[PDB]
Formats: sequence, C-alpha cells, structure tokens
Amino acid sequence: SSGENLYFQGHMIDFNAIKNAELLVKPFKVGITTNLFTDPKPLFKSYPNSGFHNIEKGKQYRFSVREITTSDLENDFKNLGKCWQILYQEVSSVQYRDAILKAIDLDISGLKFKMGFYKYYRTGDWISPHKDKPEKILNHVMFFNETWNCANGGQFLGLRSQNMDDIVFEVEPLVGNSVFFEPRENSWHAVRPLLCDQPRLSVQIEIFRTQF
Ligand SMILES: O=C(O)CCC(=O)C(=O)O
Ligand SMILES: [Fe+3]
Repeated sequence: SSGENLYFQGHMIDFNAIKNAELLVKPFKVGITTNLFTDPKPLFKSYPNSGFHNIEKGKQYRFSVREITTSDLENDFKNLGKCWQILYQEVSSVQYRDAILKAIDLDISGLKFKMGFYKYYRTGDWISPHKDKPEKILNHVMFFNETWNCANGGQFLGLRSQNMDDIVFEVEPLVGNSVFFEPRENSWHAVRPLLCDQPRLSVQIEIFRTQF
C-alpha cells in the first residue's frame, strides 16, 4: 500500500522528460521522450471523440484531425476535457520554451503555434515519407494510447531517405512517448499504415514564424 502522504506533481508535463530526452544527431537532430506525462492513465479516455474531419491525399496520407481553434480559446475550452486546456497552457508557457532550449539548443520565444488532435483509426490510415514543410520551425508529436499492439502498424518511422523501407528508428504510439524535431532537408519520417481499425491517438504542436 502507498503511503499516507503527499506526492509531487508540478505540471501535467514532466519537463525533465524533454530536457533529458533521447537525442539523435544522425540521420537528423530529433528528440524522443519517455514518460512525458506525470499522470498518463486518464488521458486516453479524455481524448476527444467528436469534431474531427477526415483528410487524405492519394506526399500521401489518410487520417482525421480536430484542430484547437479560436472558438476553444473564447469559450474557455468548454467542448474539451480540462486536461487539454492545461496542455495548451503548458505548451504556451516559459517552462516549455526553456525545456526545448535545453534539449536541442533552439529558442522558440516569440514564435507562433498550431495545436491539433490527430487520429488514425481505419485500416490503411498512414502518412508517406516526407520531411515537413520548411515553414515549420519545430514539430512535436505526442502520443496518448494506453495500449498498442505493435503488429497493428502505426509506428512513427524515422527514415534515411524518402523510402518506407529505409528505416533508422521507430517509436511506438504509447502515452509518454513523443518526438520533436526541426524540419530540415533530410528530416524524413512516416507512419507505418494501420493493419486494422484501432484508434491511434496523438497531438501535434507545429511551431512557426510564417503562417501556412
Ligand atoms: O503521427 C505521427 O506519428 C507523425 C505525423 C506527421 O509527420 C505529420 O502529420 O506531418
Ligand atoms: Fe510530419
């Protein structure tokens, strides 16, 4: 049994998990976290299940997205679980800027961001090898699944070229795991297609100077 006492939990994000992320410099500079969230178990059930739009291109991809919008800001996040309002507040905090600066020596102060929920949930949902738009200065993908059968596909793939088989590293879409990187001319990555209808749940933070 656990002790009859308090336990420290400074924020929803464990910022030390960003500062001390696994850090690759080759094939490109990319940080990979474990245990990004201090209280991961409730996040899967609280993830939104309405308000998504299916999007696809046959660079190729098929998935669904629900953006955070100015409507959510103006109604105090009333259509979302409170944890997503807290995540928005922490991403927009000095603590997040300080953690990224320590991890990868990139200063995001004064930059803008978009934040969206990305859901792959149908057999075949995927994204093909791509680098991200050059307008994006930093991308941070965060995963929320409590369980994931690796045989179902859906891994984030770090690649050495624009080829699905030219894999250097893989990340499973499990809560606590996340990947953050600056898009560059060789930041090739993809998502291995789903082999069955299982929801694979993530949030992407896209940081930029020039709107796109
Ligand atoms: O969900 C992921 O693991 C990565 C998605 C991605 O690279 C994108 O949508 O640009
Ligand atoms: Fe991408």
